Amino acid sequence: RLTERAQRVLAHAQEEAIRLNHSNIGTEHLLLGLMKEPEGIAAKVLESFNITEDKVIEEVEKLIGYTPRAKKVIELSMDEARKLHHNFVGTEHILLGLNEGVAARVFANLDLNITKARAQVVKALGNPEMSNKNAQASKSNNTLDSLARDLTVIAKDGTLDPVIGRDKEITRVIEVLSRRTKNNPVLIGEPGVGKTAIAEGLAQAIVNNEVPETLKDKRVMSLDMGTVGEFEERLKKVMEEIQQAGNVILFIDELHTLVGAASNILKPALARGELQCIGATTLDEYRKNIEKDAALERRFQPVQVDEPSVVDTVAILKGLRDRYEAHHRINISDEAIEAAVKLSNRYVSDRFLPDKAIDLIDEASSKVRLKSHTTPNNLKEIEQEIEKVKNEKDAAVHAQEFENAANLRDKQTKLEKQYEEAKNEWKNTQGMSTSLSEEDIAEVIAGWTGIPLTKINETESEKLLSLEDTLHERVIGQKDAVNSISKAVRRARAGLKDPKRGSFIFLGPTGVGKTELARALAESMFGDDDAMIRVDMSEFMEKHAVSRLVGAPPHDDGGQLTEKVRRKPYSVILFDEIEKAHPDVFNILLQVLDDGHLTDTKGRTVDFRNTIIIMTSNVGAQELQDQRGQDYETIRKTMLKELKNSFRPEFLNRVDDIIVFHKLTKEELKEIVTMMVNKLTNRLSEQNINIIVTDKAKDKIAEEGYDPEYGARPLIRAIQKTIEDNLSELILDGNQIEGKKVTV
Repeated sequence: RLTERAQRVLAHAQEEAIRLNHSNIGTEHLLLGLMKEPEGIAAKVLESFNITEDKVIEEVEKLIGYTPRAKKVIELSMDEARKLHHNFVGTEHILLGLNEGVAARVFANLDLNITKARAQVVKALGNPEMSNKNAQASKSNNTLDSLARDLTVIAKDGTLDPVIGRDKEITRVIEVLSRRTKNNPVLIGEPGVGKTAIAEGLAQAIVNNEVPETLKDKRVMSLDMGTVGEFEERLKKVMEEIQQAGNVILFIDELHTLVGAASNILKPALARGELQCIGATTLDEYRKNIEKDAALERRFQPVQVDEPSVVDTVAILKGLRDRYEAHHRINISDEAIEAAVKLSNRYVSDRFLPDKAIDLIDEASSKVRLKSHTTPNNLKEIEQEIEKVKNEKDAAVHAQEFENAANLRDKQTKLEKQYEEAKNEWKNTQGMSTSLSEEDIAEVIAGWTGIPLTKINETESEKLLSLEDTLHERVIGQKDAVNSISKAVRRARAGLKDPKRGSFIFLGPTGVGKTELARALAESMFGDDDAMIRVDMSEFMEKHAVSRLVGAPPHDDGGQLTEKVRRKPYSVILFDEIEKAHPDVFNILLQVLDDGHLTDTKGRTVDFRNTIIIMTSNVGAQELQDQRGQDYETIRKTMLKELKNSFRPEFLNRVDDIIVFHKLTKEELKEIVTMMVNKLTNRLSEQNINIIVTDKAKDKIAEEGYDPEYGARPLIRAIQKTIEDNLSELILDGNQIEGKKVTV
């Protein structure tokens, strides 16, 4: 199968060739078929060498006023074409054989084959010809309504927003748009990913002739659905007006779902197999547009749009730096841009990199602008004196007195002096000129969350290594448990540890770290104590296994965890004692842990290198008591083996470690009581109460009130009345006035 040249041109010519009792198709059928008028309306590649194509055209039309000569044309053109590496014969190659389709007259205008045509062809479509359509084998070849906003004209003006690194998307769009069935590409991603810039980028490619000119007519128009009542009716009336023009196509830049105002809005109306365009969806809109319909699904091809990388986001922001500077009237630092992109990338979990980067560069810039509102005050004081003096001279002019001698003159010259002073204060006082990187960003982010803000001042030393003391002091006992855990965390530094995957099983008494450590970890690890998520096991055991992961295997069931947990991809998930978990749960944990990913019915993949799970357990009901002469490792191995005998081995094999927790000793009881003092201090030193418990009572109390598998519970009742009622008394006392440190 050849190009459409001399195939479809002929099909059209035949529609229009019903003329002369033609014994067969002659060359003149096509030749005349290659024009709109039997006039020059004359540009074949040999027109430039020796052929008066305008005369050839008149002579061929006059001639009529395959055939044996057409066959010689076909055979010669193709044979020479093969020799010249022109696999299919086009208009610039048909000349090789055009035996019939020439001014075969005395004063002839005849074609060349392997002499000049092969050279003139380079100027024609020529060298860049791999694939199979045509060269627009015609003539010169060698209503746009308000619902069709023209982007290519804006592209031509030069005011559209370019996209960095998204040529693959434009390329794929062109390929899809040309098709008959899967022919409406859609861009996939959340808005902000760069989809709006891609749609605009297409319009730019068109005006810059980076595309074959087809889009010259099939211009980028944007669809403005209009409402402020039914409007689909208008879309249909306009669509008919546009389709009749048959030139331009309507795009969605970022968002489209099925709407109630056909769910496939305007689509059966325009289901003509033409005027293909890029639609645009997100993970959920795709589902709610295309998958939801599932009929027209056969007519779409998603084009996945990734977010720009730090390098690409920085490049667009630096390119756009001039625009932002003009609006902020400040300089925006390049370092600030690099930092804004990087620090937002670390801080924001809510948006794509361009959005979180932009939100930050405007806040950093805004702060410079607020500070720069004025000259780095004394002037204002001078102005206030000027206004005062002005008012006083008003009184001076009005005074109904006998006297520019004294009243008027005094105030007039005082004002003149102050006026010069106001000007001088401005001139010799010549906020911030330019934004900063870490300093402004730390302020913006610290403002938004604070807490060293934790991803700004973290160089991965404090939360990887110093982590051991933070976690241990938060949770007293078995520092070896803590050490194993901090090692698991530091191993992920630079991806030394599998980049796409933490997991621990915590066994022991209550009040020793089985649950306490998971929260302490979230506090340190994410700079967020509420990054810890607790999951009850009965709640998801069997009948509710479907609430752990969304199922639909057998409403919009988000389960209880998939929808909610997904909102925070920076988290510690604490599972209740797993011996209460159903094998389905363990199989789920296994599937989820591998490759670090979310296994659901939505596809909202989470890079789990940003999460960790902690599962408590009491399988080692007696084994945990080995602490009461075995060391950490020996106990660990014993509990590991028993866990293996209960939970699936494959699941268990994805666990970083089995952690030994352990009843606190008196030294440890004193340490947790001490932590209470720190808590009370944090709660009250703010009532301004500083706290020291009389030493006799302090130690006696911590030493006595223990509970082997809870924490120091017996201490509690004596203390609320001994300490809290007393601290209330300190307020009512005044001897041990708040700020002093004495209690019982």
